[PDB]
Amino acid sequence: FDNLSRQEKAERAFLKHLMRDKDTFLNYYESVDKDNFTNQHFKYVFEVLHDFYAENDQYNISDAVQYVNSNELRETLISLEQYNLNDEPYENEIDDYVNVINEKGQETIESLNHKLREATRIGDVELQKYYLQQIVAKNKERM
Repeated sequence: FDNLSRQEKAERAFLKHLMRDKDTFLNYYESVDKDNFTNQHFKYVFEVLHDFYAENDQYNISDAVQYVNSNELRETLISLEQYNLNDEPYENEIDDYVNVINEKGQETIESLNHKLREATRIGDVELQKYYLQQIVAKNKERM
């Protein structure tokens, strides 16, 4: 079964995050399932990025471009880089990323409320989202 899931779309999209912030590489690497979730995509990303991590660590387009014969999910990655975080709010990154991967639980439509409110709970427009949290109230009222 080729089960390239939406969670991998989150992998792919998370990598659009500015590659300066290699801490984010290591953070996403260890926060995720190294055991089962390790994708060939993830293997290649981890491996190359770790190689630079070992000496001088900034990963570029150029690297994936050297890969333009090979690992063409690298083209997909380049395609993500071509896609702009300009037209996207940065909440498309961490919020959606967490939401997509963590929705893969027992989280139903309303349980999505819990996590949305919880992710934003870091110091978001939560006055607005307090109202959203009324919707979240329905979620926690599911029981």
